[PDB]
Amino acid sequence: SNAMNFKLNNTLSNEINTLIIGIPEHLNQLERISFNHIDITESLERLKHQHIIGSKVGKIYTTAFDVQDQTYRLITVGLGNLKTRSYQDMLKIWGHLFQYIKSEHIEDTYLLMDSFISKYDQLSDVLMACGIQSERATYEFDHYKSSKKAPFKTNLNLISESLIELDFIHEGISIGQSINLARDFSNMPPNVLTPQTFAEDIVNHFKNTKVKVDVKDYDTLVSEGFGLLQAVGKGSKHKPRLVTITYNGKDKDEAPIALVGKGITYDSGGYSIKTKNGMATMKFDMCGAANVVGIIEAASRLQLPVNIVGVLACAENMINEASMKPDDVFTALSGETVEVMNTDAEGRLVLADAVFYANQYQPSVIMDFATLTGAAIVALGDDKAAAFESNSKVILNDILQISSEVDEMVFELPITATERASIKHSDIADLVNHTNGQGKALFAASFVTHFSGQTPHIHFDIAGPATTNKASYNGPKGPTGFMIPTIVQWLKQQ
Amino acid sequence: SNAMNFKLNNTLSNEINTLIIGIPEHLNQLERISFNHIDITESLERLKHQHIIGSKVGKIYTTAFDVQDQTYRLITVGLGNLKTRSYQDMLKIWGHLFQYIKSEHIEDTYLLMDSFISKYDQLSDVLMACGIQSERATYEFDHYKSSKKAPFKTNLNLISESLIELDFIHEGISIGQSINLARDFSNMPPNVLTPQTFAEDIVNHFKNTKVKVDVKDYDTLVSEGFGLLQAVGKGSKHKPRLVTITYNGKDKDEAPIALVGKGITYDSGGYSIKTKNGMATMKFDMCGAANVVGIIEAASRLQLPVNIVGVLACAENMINEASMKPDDVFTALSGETVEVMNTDAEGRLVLADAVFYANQYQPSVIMDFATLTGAAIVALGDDKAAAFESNSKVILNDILQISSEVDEMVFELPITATERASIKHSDIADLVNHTNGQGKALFAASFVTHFSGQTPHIHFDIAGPATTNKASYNGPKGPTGFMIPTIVQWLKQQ
Amino acid sequence: SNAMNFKLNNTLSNEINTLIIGIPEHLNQLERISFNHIDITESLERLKHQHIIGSKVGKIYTTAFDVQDQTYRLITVGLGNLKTRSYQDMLKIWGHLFQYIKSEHIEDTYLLMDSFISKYDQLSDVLMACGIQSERATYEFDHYKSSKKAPFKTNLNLISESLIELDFIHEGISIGQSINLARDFSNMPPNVLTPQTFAEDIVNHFKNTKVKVDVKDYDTLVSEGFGLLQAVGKGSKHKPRLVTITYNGKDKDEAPIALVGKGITYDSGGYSIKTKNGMATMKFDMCGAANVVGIIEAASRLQLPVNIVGVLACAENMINEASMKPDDVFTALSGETVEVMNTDAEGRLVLADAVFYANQYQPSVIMDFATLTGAAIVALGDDKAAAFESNSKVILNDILQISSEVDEMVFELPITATERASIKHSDIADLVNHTNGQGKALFAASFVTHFSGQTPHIHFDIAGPATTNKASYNGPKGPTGFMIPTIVQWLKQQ
Ligand SMILES: [Cl-]
Ligand SMILES: [Cl-]
Ligand SMILES: [Cl-]
Ligand SMILES: [Cl-]
Ligand SMILES: [Cl-]
Ligand SMILES: [Cl-]
Ligand SMILES: [Cl-]
Ligand SMILES: [Cl-]
Ligand SMILES: [Cl-]
Ligand SMILES: [Cl-]
Ligand SMILES: [Cl-]
Ligand SMILES: [Cl-]
Ligand SMILES: [Cl-]
Ligand SMILES: [Cl-]
Ligand SMILES: [Cl-]
Ligand SMILES: [Cl-]
Ligand SMILES: [Cl-]
Ligand code: NA
Ligand code: NA
Ligand code: NA
Ligand code: NA
Ligand code: NA
Repeated sequence: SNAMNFKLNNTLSNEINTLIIGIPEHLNQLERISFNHIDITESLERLKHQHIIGSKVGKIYTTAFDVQDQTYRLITVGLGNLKTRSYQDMLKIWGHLFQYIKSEHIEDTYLLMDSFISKYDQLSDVLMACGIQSERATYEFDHYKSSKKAPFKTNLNLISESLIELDFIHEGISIGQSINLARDFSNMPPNVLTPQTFAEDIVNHFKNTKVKVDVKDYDTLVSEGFGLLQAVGKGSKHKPRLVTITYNGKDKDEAPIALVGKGITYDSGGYSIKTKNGMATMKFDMCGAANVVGIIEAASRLQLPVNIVGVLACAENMINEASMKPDDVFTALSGETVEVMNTDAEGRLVLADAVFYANQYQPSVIMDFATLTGAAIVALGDDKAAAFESNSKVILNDILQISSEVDEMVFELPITATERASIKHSDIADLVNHTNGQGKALFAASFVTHFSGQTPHIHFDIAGPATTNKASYNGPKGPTGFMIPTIVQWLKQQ
Repeated sequence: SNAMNFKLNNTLSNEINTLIIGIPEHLNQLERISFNHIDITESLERLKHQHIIGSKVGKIYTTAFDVQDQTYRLITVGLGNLKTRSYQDMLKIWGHLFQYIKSEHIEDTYLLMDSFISKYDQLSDVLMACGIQSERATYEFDHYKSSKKAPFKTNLNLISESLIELDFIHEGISIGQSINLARDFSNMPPNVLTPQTFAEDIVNHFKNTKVKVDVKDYDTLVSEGFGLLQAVGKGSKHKPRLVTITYNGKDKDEAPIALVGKGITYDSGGYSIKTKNGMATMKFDMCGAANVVGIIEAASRLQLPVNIVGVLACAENMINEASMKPDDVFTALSGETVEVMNTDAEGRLVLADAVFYANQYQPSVIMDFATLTGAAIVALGDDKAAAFESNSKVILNDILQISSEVDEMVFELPITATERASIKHSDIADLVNHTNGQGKALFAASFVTHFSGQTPHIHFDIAGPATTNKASYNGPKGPTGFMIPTIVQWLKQQ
Repeated sequence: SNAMNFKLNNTLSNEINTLIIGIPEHLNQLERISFNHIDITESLERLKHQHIIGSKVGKIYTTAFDVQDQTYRLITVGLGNLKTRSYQDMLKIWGHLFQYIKSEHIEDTYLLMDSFISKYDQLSDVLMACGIQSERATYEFDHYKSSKKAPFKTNLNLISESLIELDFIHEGISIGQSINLARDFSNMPPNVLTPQTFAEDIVNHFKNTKVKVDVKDYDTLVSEGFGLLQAVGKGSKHKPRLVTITYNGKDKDEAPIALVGKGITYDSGGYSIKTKNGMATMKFDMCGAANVVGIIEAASRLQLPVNIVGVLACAENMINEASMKPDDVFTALSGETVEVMNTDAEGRLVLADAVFYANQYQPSVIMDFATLTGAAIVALGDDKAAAFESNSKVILNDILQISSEVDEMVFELPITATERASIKHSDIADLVNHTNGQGKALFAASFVTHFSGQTPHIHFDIAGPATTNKASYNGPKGPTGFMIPTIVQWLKQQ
């Protein structure tokens, strides 16, 4: 069910006494604002001049507002200069607004949509942002709180002089709810969300949908030779799982798009144990898998004409009497031998088996999503994602463009001859999973992209931007659902 | 069996040729010292003048001493100035004396008690110290040594011109033996003393006494909802236990005094693993529980008119395939959810379940004893205990007074609005068990005292003074039995 | 000059169109609120019911407000429940209000003072908080910014039906300005504020006042035997200074109150060098000296009938060819020899010389203020101060009471026989400045309080609360002026 209830010009009743208007830097840049049958432009101009309301981007102003005999509660959100209003600004505008609406427990209000739409922007971008933020900005994970407040519906009565389509908002809502679905999996405690229960939850979620889900249990995945996934997950009581998700949106026998996700439900580091502060927030080590589920959820609900195969490598990296150790040599699904020198480099191992398995489906492109390396955070900062291409320079360039347009910072790092050679620097095995040298993020990418062969492969290291430690217009602390907006937008263009 | 055998004015035997006298700074401040019927004051004055004997507090002097025809072995212990003789001085005097007696393998000796008693001190304080130190100062844990010497009895023939009651010494002995009982549990190797065997030993010890013992096994803990105790102890082969100890010293119906003890038989830190030097001496992480047992042992043997309920939360904090991890969320006995961010903060977790359980008995006051925080040691040093009050400002003030009178350094640290708020700083659960900020000892206290509600609660962080790395007049290295003297004295006043 | 311009019952001006009212949880608890000649209580009740304004403590609400013809800008600050309104609440109320007024660049406004005063609280407390926060909450240090905005005066036209005395506000302003004076010294860059320039600034500040200032230059220090102050400061190009500040508020010759301040303008740690993050914000290592200056500034401007002598030990702890080293032995002003084992324990060294010098004036009490120990922060947290008494148990108890009443968290830590003995644990000198054992804050206090002899001495370790890393109702990040409110209040009661 939805956080907001969107209604278009159905009725105008005495029950409702709350009004929402967007305020730009220059009011004359909009078509004269009118509520009921009265022009209210000059009264808003006086309130702006008195500094009772303002235009600062995303700032909330409230005031008592008289129109005719009735006194209304006016809610103002600043739009800034309409000429220089970015997509980020739109997210900030809708974000702060819906957050205010929810925290003030407002159940019934008018929304003057014409004050948000300018001559400068296309209708779809404003309504898309409106739809997404109505779910994404108002997200909360209070399921384990004893003092959780009862969920309520906010009725938004949209008033527009020339608007009929409401589909662009409903499109945004389904994307926003897909992001929140990913967030829910990520926020889940590791003692509750194990590889098994994670698989079971995915099955139950897609049970009555067009999306097919296959779960490969522990004794199947070992006998089928998933050696690396076995190695990583064997140290836990809760054994690893492989989840295959298929969505046939165009139904043609056409080569699917492979989306691979790292589903490490908890990472202790294994025998290469993490520090005290290092283990904090390690339930978020499966964000990659969660975000893949979100992308497929969005694609299916939007009924996009695309074929997608999703592969999730789920495991729990734990210490016990028989868990993986440095010096251990395992046989990958590819048949290649891998020497493990660092058990905290577990992500690239499970991705390797998953990528090789994904390539069996003969996809047009493979995209993997993982919270892999600390070095990627050191490289680009906590708020940007690292992207690596292997035989897919063109598809990456499109994604780097799309991401910059949807307020998601993604930047390229290289895979050179150095990294292609150094993954083979083992005295015993075909491959090694760790280097003591620098450029560790590049090494990890080289390791993962090796298993795709010549198939176009993009690796996304989202160790940084997958989570945030600061609340914003995009929602509270925790999982961000990073990449979902970018990939969905890219999928829309296929 | 007792270390010393106290006999009052027993026949002056020719088999005995050893003599003990206390020597003050001024011999004229005492009643003329006489042995047999002979006045020996002047001869002791000459030996003091020749520096053959002296008065320095707790210093042992020995000499050949002629009285009549027979040559005696004279043993002298300094008393210092009798005007300025503290209770600590008395412990130092009796402590060093009985230690010398035991190391010299003396089996039969006279003790001139009149030389130890002055007009300035209370007779009861001297004889109390005498009784305690006869057991406490002479303590040794040589049960795992192959070269352990055979235990022997020292016959102390007390000579006093005007003394009849010997009950104040026997009172001290039973207190001293209670301290040693606590020490025995603490010194026990962790591979021998597990939560199960610890519970079993308590049952067997109180089997034929007025003290009732109930043991709650692992299956009972889980089905009754001891979630936090379960969480801490599940990682060990030796599963947790809850031990309930009841002593009804006065009445069936009068509100008991709750004594809660942390019984972590071994603390590795869990996945938040300790350093090499950090794990050393971690068998002492159950000193709190051991000292509660000691307090109840003393109260019952002294037949004090008080009702006591003792609750011990026993577990072993270990690493395995399914042990607790940072990010884990558990349901406490209170019904509240707790996010675990640091598995080395295990003490406050087991105390939380124990305190809530203790409060079901509707006690007049709850007192918990635990080796909790390193920050408490940083705060007050290794030799002082940290005390925290919650709705019991008055009872604490009495205890702070009593402790300073029985040579036990205990000082107050605060629980403010800051700490009461910060235990709730979790993005997912009702409570969090760890802060990255400072004032960690205050946080831990706030966490523990939360579970008592409005019931008067005093928390004792004895991480420092529960053990000593230096031998002294109070005994050898290891467990000190800290707080036992203070609480017993407080219980005597109810 | 002043940040706010307070005018009481000033002429009704036709140009002022801004109005400030305090809003409680129940409006009927106040005397019926009236502006101009109109009762506005029931119109405010409707706005509160519509959630246009509210009562949440310290929350700002604004709205268009019609009274008669003219439309006013109404500014509302919540007061909460008037029955349970603490002094902290008052600071939060005035703090957030004046911060809003300044950030909104408001130059002329009405203030309905009667809405802030209740039958439940003392009048003097409301106006005191109003005065302090008008300066303290609005503080900014933008002197080194190129884009610093021009300072402006806000005219506050107070409207009260029964109020004449304005002196309680002017009293608060002078206290607030004294806090800001201390903040200015603390915020000053260490390459600008050296011991010399710090001394020069103090001279120039008190030049035309009742306060006398004496500066002891480097040559005078060594020749007069300030050995410890010399030792600490000799490694810098900018040599140490001793600043003596005398204020005779009552009597030509009556025992003064000694206020000693640590004036380390910069602390690198010396040869016991700090880490990278350790040196950050070390210009605040002279907050103690700055706050003493603030206290004396407040006392003199309030013309309090007290005698005060202020002693400031100013130095810069630097590394060079001849700076102090571990193993160095120096002769203190007392004539005692001190072995330096840790050059980062520089504070206790300069305080020692300053305290001994202060005692020459034969004060009734000595109070020192210093950012000394990291262990004090570990003990009580970053937001509380550690207080230690030596022969002044009574005066401390009064200060601990006063502080809790003026929203300043100060708590006692002990100085025991252990600490009194351990400061003498040197193989070579009379004293040692550092222990490798725990309880380091207690050790430091013992070291400092040693030099006062038997004179009543209170030591304040303000390492934590002297600075804040978070903006609040008390002002921006940086120096807090901690202790100034507490000591001034204490001085008012002499
Ligand atoms: Cl505009
Ligand atoms: Cl193999
Ligand atoms: Cl990895
Ligand atoms: Cl296949
Ligand atoms: Cl291959
Ligand atoms: Cl002595
Ligand atoms: Cl004497
Ligand atoms: Cl749960
Ligand atoms: Cl703990
Ligand atoms: Cl019960
Ligand atoms: Cl409770
Ligand atoms: Cl009220
Ligand atoms: Cl409130
Ligand atoms: Cl010298
Ligand atoms: Cl220091
Ligand atoms: Cl002088
Ligand atoms: Cl001295
Ligand atoms: Na490849
Ligand atoms: Na992050
Ligand atoms: Na409590
Ligand atoms: Na003193
Ligand atoms: Na600080």
